[PDB]
Amino acid sequence: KAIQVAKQVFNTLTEYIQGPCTGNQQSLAHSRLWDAVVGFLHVFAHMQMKLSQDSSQIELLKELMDLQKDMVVMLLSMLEGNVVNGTIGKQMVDMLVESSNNVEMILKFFDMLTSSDTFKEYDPDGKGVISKRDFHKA
Repeated sequence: KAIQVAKQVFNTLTEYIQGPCTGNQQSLAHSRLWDAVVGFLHVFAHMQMKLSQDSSQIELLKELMDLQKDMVVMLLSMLEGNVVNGTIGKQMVDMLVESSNNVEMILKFFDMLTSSDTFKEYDPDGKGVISKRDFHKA
């Protein structure tokens, strides 16, 4: 429920600016947007890894990934009218600095496509159902 809530909030805050409304952009820059995005990325880094392990709860992983997707889409729509020496970029970069750990974990989880590449070496007929030990071997 909260995932859908914050998703709708992000969608509104994009459509304020998805047509590049400059006063809206400057208000969002001079705000607590980044103190929210840091905690969002913290929980994404932890729970994406923590939840990917268990196959019992995978729909929540999809929902959280879509939430993170719409958040980075907001961060892109912050940069439609992105000036070269832009302040929006600078504040985004301060945000990107203070939570480098979680960025590293998210990128490293996304080191992954690179899981069917290591599949045909021990496949009997290219089926899809190779052994778990063939998988660890591969």
